This record gives sequence, structure tokens and C-alpha cells, in this order.
Amino acid sequence: MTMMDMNFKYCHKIMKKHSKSFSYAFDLLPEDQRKAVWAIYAVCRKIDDSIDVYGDIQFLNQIKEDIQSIEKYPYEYHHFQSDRRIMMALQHVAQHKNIAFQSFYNLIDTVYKDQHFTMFETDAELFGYCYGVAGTVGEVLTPILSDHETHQTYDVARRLGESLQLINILRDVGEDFENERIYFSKQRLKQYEVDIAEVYQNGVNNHYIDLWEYYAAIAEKDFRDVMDQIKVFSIEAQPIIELAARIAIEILDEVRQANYTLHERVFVEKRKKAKLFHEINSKY
Repeated sequence: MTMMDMNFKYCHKIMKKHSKSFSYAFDLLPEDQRKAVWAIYAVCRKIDDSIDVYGDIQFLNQIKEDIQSIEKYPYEYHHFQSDRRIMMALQHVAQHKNIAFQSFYNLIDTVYKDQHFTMFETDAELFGYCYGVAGTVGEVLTPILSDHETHQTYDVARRLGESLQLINILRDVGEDFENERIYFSKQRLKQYEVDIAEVYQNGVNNHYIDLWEYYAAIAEKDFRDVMDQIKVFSIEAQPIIELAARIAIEILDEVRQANYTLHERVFVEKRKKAKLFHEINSKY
């Protein structure tokens, strides 16, 4: 085990902890690809968690500066300010692959704006947030997951990231509410006569189910569109992407089976992910 191996192993730990749903899929990639996913994912996660973990924006500012250092001087040694293990790994990836640095900057800008967990007025704002926190991740991952640097490959990856984020939202309504977060837009809440606090107290009702299903239908359509374009990804990444999309749909079915509960964290069993992969990988 080298120092660089340890940096990547730490990035892996961050992804395994914070994407319990999807880590399993990305870990099926070939070694060099999954390691790059770990590093990029870990940077993004450290950005997203930073204001809550530290209680201020210092670490966030440091991370931005470290990323800027890598962008400007990818081959120079930096004394990183934020988390040296994740930045050394990101720099290693950047020395081998084209990184969309502006996507990291867009993510950082979004996390800063979202720091009070302010409610979104319209779905357009909700989906703008989904771009900022997850579409950006898909953009940065694009050269790792594909050999095509075409606009539609970035577009499919961006949509995949945003759709995975909408699944996270749909899975985590109760847990998010406990943490002072509601992602559904004010406009849609009003249209469907839903108050999340009220639902948290008094249980699911048909209006809440209709609202949740409105967003689930969006996610499912966007996943179908991603799958229609699965061949934009490298042959090695295709079954992994298909598996992440299948796990996503399975999460929606788990939520439905649990009667859309706000009081449990539903999830797909590791053993079930293996079954889903067996079905998928047998096509490849």
C-alpha cells in the first residue's frame, strides 16, 4: 500500500458511507475508473457536508482554493489547505483525465447558496439545485465513464446525476424533514395541499402520495431517457450505469412498499443489488 493508495482508500470510505444506495454499483467498475469515481465523489461530498460539519464556510473556501491550485498547476506540489488526502487523489486524477473544473465551482456556489436549507419556490429552482449538487457531479465524472467528449455524453451524465439526486430526495423525505430540509417546491406543495410537517406528524395521506408520485414519475421518465442513451458510456461503464438506474427504480418501489413512510430509511439490500446486477450483467 502506497501513500497514494491510502488517499484513494479514504476517498472510497467517504463514498461508501454517503452513497449507501449507489456505491455498490460504481465499485463494480475497473480499478482505475472506480478510483477516479471515489476521488471525485469524495471531493463533492466533502464540499456538500462542509458547512454542516464545521458550522462555517472556512473549509469550503479552502477546498475551492485547493481545486483552483490543481486547475492552474496540476503538476506542481501543493500544500493543500482543506483535506490533503482527497486533494492529492483529485490531483492524481486530474494529471490523467480532463476535469470539468467549472462544475466543481458550480457545486461550491450551490452549496453556499443552499446553506440555510431554504425552501424552493418552484420546481425550476428545485431542479436548478439538483443540477448544482448532482448534475455537476455527473459532468465531472463524464470522462471517467465515457470515452466520448461530446455534448450528449455530458448531457446524459448530468441527467443521470440529477435523477439520482431526485431519488435521494424521494427516499429521504422524513430524514430530511427531521434535519430541517424540505426539497419539494412550495408551488407543488400548495397545488397538492401538502404540508410536510403535518404529514410527518399525522402520517401519509392520498394528497402526499400523489405529490410524491408526481416527482417519482419525473425520475422514472428521466431514467428511461438515460437508459435509451446508455451507449454513450464506455462498454465497461454501461452495466454499472444500468445497475445504478435499476437500483434507483428499486428504491422507489421500496418506498412504495413501505407506504411512503416518513419514519424509516428504506433501502435496497446488498443481496438484492447483486440479484439486479446478475440480471443486467447477463446481457453484456
